[PDB]
Amino acid sequence: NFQKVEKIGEGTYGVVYKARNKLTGEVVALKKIGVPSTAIREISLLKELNHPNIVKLLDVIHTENKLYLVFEFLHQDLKKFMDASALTGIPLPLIKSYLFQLLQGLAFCHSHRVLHRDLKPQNLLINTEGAIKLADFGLARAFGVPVRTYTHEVVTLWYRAPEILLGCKYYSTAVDIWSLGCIFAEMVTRRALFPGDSEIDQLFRIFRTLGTPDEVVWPGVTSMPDYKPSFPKWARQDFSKVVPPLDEDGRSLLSQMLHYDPNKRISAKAALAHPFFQDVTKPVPHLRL
Ligand SMILES: CC(C)c1cnn2c(NCc3ccccc3)cc(N[C@@H](CO)[C@H](O)CO)nc12
Repeated sequence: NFQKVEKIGEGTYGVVYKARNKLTGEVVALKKIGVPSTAIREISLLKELNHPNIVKLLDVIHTENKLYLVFEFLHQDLKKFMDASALTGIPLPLIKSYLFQLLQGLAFCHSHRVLHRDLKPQNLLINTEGAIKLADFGLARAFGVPVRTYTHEVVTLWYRAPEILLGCKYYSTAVDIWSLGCIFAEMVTRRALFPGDSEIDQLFRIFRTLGTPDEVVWPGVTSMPDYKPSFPKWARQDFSKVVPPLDEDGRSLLSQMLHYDPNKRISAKAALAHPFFQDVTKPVPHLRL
Protein backbone atom coordinates (compact mmCIF):
# COMPACT_ATOMS: atom_id res chain seq x y z
CA ASN A 1 0.00 0.00 0.00
CA PHE A 2 3.06 2.28 0.46
CA GLN A 3 6.20 3.13 -1.47
CA LYS A 4 9.24 3.86 0.56
CA VAL A 5 10.68 7.27 -0.10
CA GLU A 6 13.67 7.07 2.28
CA LYS A 7 15.10 5.45 5.34
CA ILE A 8 14.35 7.65 8.38
CA GLY A 9 16.42 5.64 10.89
CA GLU A 10 16.54 2.50 13.08
CA GLY A 11 14.21 2.68 16.04
CA THR A 12 14.32 0.65 19.27
CA TYR A 13 11.90 -1.94 17.68
CA GLY A 14 12.53 -1.84 13.99
CA VAL A 15 13.23 0.25 10.92
CA VAL A 16 11.28 3.42 10.15
CA TYR A 17 10.67 4.70 6.67
CA LYS A 18 9.21 7.77 5.12
CA ALA A 19 6.55 6.40 2.75
CA ARG A 20 3.79 7.61 0.45
CA ASN A 21 0.45 5.91 0.46
CA LYS A 22 0.52 4.48 -3.10
CA LEU A 23 -3.10 5.38 -3.70
CA THR A 24 -3.77 8.58 -1.74
CA GLY A 25 -0.52 10.44 -2.02
CA GLU A 26 -0.46 10.72 1.83
CA VAL A 27 3.13 10.97 3.20
CA VAL A 28 3.57 9.04 6.48
CA ALA A 29 6.22 7.37 8.60
CA LEU A 30 5.97 3.55 8.61
CA LYS A 31 7.62 1.71 11.46
CA LYS A 32 8.26 -2.03 10.82
CA ILE A 33 8.59 -4.25 13.93
CA GLY A 34 3.89 -13.19 14.57
CA VAL A 35 3.70 -10.75 17.52
CA PRO A 36 1.96 -11.62 20.84
CA SER A 37 -1.66 -10.50 20.85
CA THR A 38 -1.00 -8.77 24.16
CA ALA A 39 1.28 -6.43 22.22
CA ILE A 40 -1.46 -6.03 19.54
CA ARG A 41 -4.19 -5.18 22.07
CA GLU A 42 -1.99 -2.67 23.83
CA ILE A 43 -0.76 -0.90 20.67
CA SER A 44 -4.33 -0.67 19.30
CA LEU A 45 -5.57 1.35 22.32
CA LEU A 46 -2.89 3.94 21.50
CA LYS A 47 -4.84 4.95 18.33
CA GLU A 48 -7.24 6.70 20.74
CA LEU A 49 -4.60 8.53 22.78
CA ASN A 50 -4.56 11.62 20.67
CA HIS A 51 -3.04 14.99 21.52
CA PRO A 52 -1.39 17.75 19.61
CA ASN A 53 2.03 16.92 21.25
CA ILE A 54 1.83 13.17 20.69
CA VAL A 55 2.81 12.03 17.15
CA LYS A 56 -0.46 10.72 15.73
CA LEU A 57 -0.77 6.93 15.32
CA LEU A 58 -2.74 6.55 12.05
CA ASP A 59 -3.04 2.79 11.72
CA VAL A 60 -1.79 -0.49 13.09
CA ILE A 61 -1.39 -3.27 10.60
CA HIS A 62 -0.72 -6.85 11.67
CA THR A 63 0.26 -8.91 8.55
CA GLU A 64 2.57 -11.70 7.40
CA ASN A 65 3.89 -12.20 10.94
CA LYS A 66 5.04 -8.58 10.95
CA LEU A 67 3.70 -5.42 12.56
CA TYR A 68 3.56 -1.99 10.84
CA LEU A 69 2.73 1.16 12.59
CA VAL A 70 1.67 4.09 10.41
CA PHE A 71 2.33 7.46 11.93
CA GLU A 72 2.13 11.07 10.85
CA PHE A 73 5.53 12.19 9.50
CA LEU A 74 7.57 15.07 10.99
CA HIS A 75 10.50 16.54 9.18
CA GLN A 76 13.10 16.81 11.95
CA ASP A 77 14.04 15.36 15.33
CA LEU A 78 15.31 17.10 18.41
CA LYS A 79 18.65 15.29 18.40
CA LYS A 80 19.42 16.53 14.88
CA PHE A 81 18.16 19.98 15.77
CA MET A 82 20.43 20.21 18.82
CA ASP A 83 23.46 19.06 16.80
CA ALA A 84 22.52 21.65 14.18
CA SER A 85 22.44 24.27 16.99
CA ALA A 86 25.71 23.12 18.51
CA LEU A 87 27.58 26.39 17.75
CA THR A 88 25.10 28.90 19.12
CA GLY A 89 22.63 26.70 21.06
CA ILE A 90 18.80 26.72 21.00
CA PRO A 91 17.49 30.10 22.04
CA LEU A 92 15.84 30.16 25.47
CA PRO A 93 12.34 31.07 24.39
CA LEU A 94 12.35 28.04 22.03
CA ILE A 95 13.67 25.71 24.79
CA LYS A 96 10.93 27.03 27.02
CA SER A 97 8.17 26.57 24.42
CA TYR A 98 9.41 22.97 23.68
CA LEU A 99 9.57 22.06 27.41
CA PHE A 100 6.09 23.51 27.92
CA GLN A 101 4.65 21.60 24.96
CA LEU A 102 6.24 18.29 26.06
CA LEU A 103 4.91 18.68 29.57
CA GLN A 104 1.43 19.21 28.02
CA GLY A 105 1.98 15.90 26.11
CA LEU A 106 3.02 14.16 29.36
CA ALA A 107 0.15 15.71 31.37
CA PHE A 108 -2.24 14.27 28.73
CA CYS A 109 -0.74 10.74 28.62
CA HIS A 110 -0.26 10.59 32.39
CA SER A 111 -3.87 11.57 32.91
CA HIS A 112 -4.84 8.40 30.96
CA ARG A 113 -2.31 6.43 33.02
CA VAL A 114 -0.02 5.78 30.06
CA LEU A 115 3.67 6.39 30.48
CA HIS A 116 6.35 6.62 27.89
CA ARG A 117 9.33 5.11 29.79
CA ASP A 118 11.98 5.88 27.17
CA LEU A 119 11.91 9.59 26.37
CA LYS A 120 15.09 10.79 24.54
CA PRO A 121 15.96 13.48 21.93
CA GLN A 122 15.68 10.83 19.18
CA ASN A 123 11.99 10.44 19.86
CA LEU A 124 11.02 14.08 20.23
CA LEU A 125 10.05 15.25 16.74
CA ILE A 126 9.53 18.75 15.51
CA ASN A 127 7.77 20.59 12.68
CA THR A 128 7.96 23.97 10.89
CA GLU A 129 5.01 25.30 12.93
CA GLY A 130 7.11 25.45 16.22
CA ALA A 131 5.53 22.21 17.52
CA ILE A 132 7.38 19.37 19.23
CA LYS A 133 5.88 15.88 19.60
CA LEU A 134 6.49 12.69 21.66
CA ALA A 135 7.01 9.58 19.53
CA ASP A 136 6.93 5.95 20.75
CA PHE A 137 4.50 6.73 23.54
CA GLY A 138 3.15 3.46 24.86
CA LEU A 139 5.49 1.10 22.89
CA ALA A 140 7.61 0.23 25.92
CA ARG A 141 4.73 -1.22 27.87
CA ALA A 142 3.79 -3.23 24.73
CA PHE A 143 7.25 -4.75 24.00
CA GLY A 144 9.49 -3.98 27.01
CA VAL A 145 12.62 -1.78 26.57
CA PRO A 146 15.54 -4.05 25.70
CA VAL A 147 19.33 -3.61 26.15
CA ARG A 148 20.01 -3.36 22.38
CA THR A 149 17.88 -2.43 19.30
CA TYR A 150 17.00 -4.94 16.54
CA THR A 151 20.20 -3.75 14.78
CA HIS A 152 22.17 -4.36 18.01
CA GLU A 153 22.75 -0.55 18.63
CA VAL A 154 22.97 0.23 22.37
CA VAL A 155 19.75 1.48 23.98
CA THR A 156 20.77 4.75 25.67
CA LEU A 157 20.66 4.93 29.45
CA TRP A 158 21.29 8.61 29.63
CA TYR A 159 17.68 9.55 30.35
CA ARG A 160 16.77 6.67 32.64
CA ALA A 161 15.39 7.54 36.08
CA PRO A 162 17.19 6.22 39.12
CA GLU A 163 14.30 4.08 40.39
CA ILE A 164 14.52 2.11 37.15
CA LEU A 165 18.35 1.79 37.49
CA LEU A 166 17.80 0.72 41.12
CA GLY A 167 15.73 -2.31 39.99
CA CYS A 168 12.20 -0.94 40.86
CA LYS A 169 9.51 -3.06 39.16
CA TYR A 170 6.61 -0.73 39.25
CA TYR A 171 7.56 2.65 38.02
CA SER A 172 5.28 5.61 37.83
CA THR A 173 4.69 8.62 35.65
CA ALA A 174 7.62 10.26 37.42
CA VAL A 175 10.06 8.33 35.25
CA ASP A 176 9.04 10.50 32.26
CA ILE A 177 9.45 13.71 34.29
CA TRP A 178 13.09 12.59 35.13
CA SER A 179 13.95 11.98 31.42
CA LEU A 180 12.40 15.26 30.30
CA GLY A 181 14.41 17.05 33.01
CA CYS A 182 17.59 15.50 31.61
CA ILE A 183 16.60 16.60 28.08
CA PHE A 184 15.81 20.18 29.33
CA ALA A 185 19.30 20.41 30.87
CA GLU A 186 20.93 19.10 27.64
CA MET A 187 19.08 21.77 25.46
CA VAL A 188 20.32 24.51 27.84
CA THR A 189 23.97 23.36 28.15
CA ARG A 190 24.41 21.66 24.78
CA ARG A 191 25.81 18.60 26.49
CA ALA A 192 24.12 15.48 27.88
CA LEU A 193 23.68 15.83 31.66
CA PHE A 194 24.33 12.15 32.62
CA PRO A 195 25.98 10.30 29.62
CA GLY A 196 26.47 6.88 31.28
CA ASP A 197 27.93 4.07 29.33
CA SER A 198 26.78 1.21 31.65
CA GLU A 199 24.05 0.98 34.33
CA ILE A 200 26.54 1.63 37.12
CA ASP A 201 28.26 4.42 35.23
CA GLN A 202 24.79 6.03 34.66
CA LEU A 203 23.98 5.65 38.38
CA PHE A 204 27.34 7.02 39.46
CA ARG A 205 27.07 9.99 37.10
CA ILE A 206 23.72 10.73 38.74
CA PHE A 207 25.14 10.39 42.24
CA ARG A 208 28.16 12.60 41.42
CA THR A 209 25.96 15.48 40.49
CA LEU A 210 22.96 15.07 42.73
CA GLY A 211 24.67 13.35 45.73
CA THR A 212 24.52 9.61 46.59
CA PRO A 213 20.83 9.15 47.70
CA ASP A 214 20.04 7.96 51.23
CA GLU A 215 17.09 7.50 53.50
CA VAL A 216 17.02 11.26 54.17
CA VAL A 217 16.11 12.37 50.66
CA TRP A 218 14.50 9.16 49.48
CA PRO A 219 12.60 6.96 52.05
CA GLY A 220 12.98 3.30 51.08
CA VAL A 221 15.88 3.71 48.68
CA THR A 222 18.22 1.51 50.72
CA SER A 223 15.60 -1.32 50.28
CA MET A 224 15.55 -1.26 46.48
CA PRO A 225 16.74 -4.40 44.68
CA ASP A 226 19.96 -3.06 43.19
CA TYR A 227 20.87 -0.64 45.99
CA LYS A 228 24.28 -1.41 47.60
CA PRO A 229 25.54 -0.04 50.94
CA SER A 230 28.95 0.00 49.35
CA PHE A 231 27.98 2.76 46.76
CA PRO A 232 30.46 5.61 47.16
CA LYS A 233 28.97 8.57 49.07
CA TRP A 234 29.22 11.75 46.93
CA ALA A 235 28.06 15.18 47.96
CA ARG A 236 25.43 17.02 45.97
CA GLN A 237 26.51 19.90 43.65
CA ASP A 238 24.70 23.25 43.02
CA PHE A 239 22.40 23.50 39.98
CA SER A 240 24.02 26.83 39.42
CA LYS A 241 27.07 24.74 38.40
CA VAL A 242 25.13 22.16 36.42
CA VAL A 243 23.04 24.20 33.96
CA PRO A 244 24.44 27.69 33.71
CA PRO A 245 23.21 30.15 32.50
CA LEU A 246 19.72 28.91 33.17
CA ASP A 247 17.76 31.43 35.26
CA GLU A 248 16.51 30.85 38.90
CA ASP A 249 13.00 29.76 37.75
CA GLY A 250 14.37 27.30 35.24
CA ARG A 251 16.87 25.96 37.85
CA SER A 252 14.06 25.55 40.37
CA LEU A 253 11.91 23.59 37.94
CA LEU A 254 14.84 21.49 36.88
CA SER A 255 15.56 20.77 40.50
CA GLN A 256 12.00 19.67 41.00
CA MET A 257 12.03 17.40 37.95
CA LEU A 258 15.13 15.74 39.22
CA HIS A 259 13.99 14.92 42.78
CA TYR A 260 15.28 11.47 43.69
CA ASP A 261 12.01 10.54 45.38
CA PRO A 262 9.45 9.84 42.69
CA ASN A 263 6.66 10.87 45.07
CA LYS A 264 8.23 14.27 45.55
CA ARG A 265 9.31 14.72 41.87
CA ILE A 266 7.04 17.41 40.30
CA SER A 267 4.06 16.15 38.15
CA ALA A 268 3.66 17.33 34.48
CA LYS A 269 0.48 19.12 35.54
CA ALA A 270 2.23 20.92 38.42
CA ALA A 271 5.19 21.75 36.18
CA LEU A 272 2.87 23.55 33.66
CA ALA A 273 1.93 25.88 36.56
CA HIS A 274 5.56 26.67 37.50
CA PRO A 275 6.60 30.44 37.39
CA PHE A 276 9.25 29.46 34.74
CA PHE A 277 6.33 29.36 32.26
CA GLN A 278 5.04 32.88 33.19
CA ASP A 279 6.23 34.37 29.92
CA VAL A 280 6.21 31.24 27.72
CA THR A 281 5.46 31.82 24.02
CA LYS A 282 5.57 29.82 20.81
CA PRO A 283 8.53 30.87 18.56
CA VAL A 284 9.33 29.21 15.20
CA PRO A 285 12.58 27.23 14.82
CA HIS A 286 14.80 27.79 11.83
CA LEU A 287 14.82 24.48 10.00
CA ARG A 288 16.59 23.70 6.77
CA LEU A 289 14.61 20.83 5.10
C1 LIG B 1 7.83 6.64 13.20
C2 LIG B 1 7.25 8.06 13.53
C3 LIG B 1 7.19 8.19 15.08
C4 LIG B 1 8.05 9.21 12.96
C5 LIG B 1 7.53 10.27 12.31
N1 LIG B 1 8.52 11.11 11.97
N2 LIG B 1 9.63 10.62 12.33
C6 LIG B 1 10.90 11.13 12.22
N3 LIG B 1 11.06 12.32 11.58
C7 LIG B 1 12.36 13.06 11.58
C8 LIG B 1 13.17 12.62 10.37
C9 LIG B 1 14.45 12.12 10.53
C10 LIG B 1 15.14 11.75 9.36
C11 LIG B 1 14.61 11.84 8.10
C12 LIG B 1 13.30 12.36 7.96
C13 LIG B 1 12.60 12.75 9.10
C14 LIG B 1 11.97 10.41 12.82
C15 LIG B 1 11.73 9.15 13.47
N4 LIG B 1 12.79 8.52 14.02
C16 LIG B 1 12.65 7.12 14.57
C17 LIG B 1 13.94 6.33 14.17
O1 LIG B 1 15.11 7.18 14.23
C18 LIG B 1 12.51 7.09 16.08
O2 LIG B 1 12.39 5.67 16.46
C19 LIG B 1 11.31 7.93 16.66
O3 LIG B 1 10.17 7.37 16.07
N5 LIG B 1 10.45 8.65 13.62
C20 LIG B 1 9.43 9.38 13.04
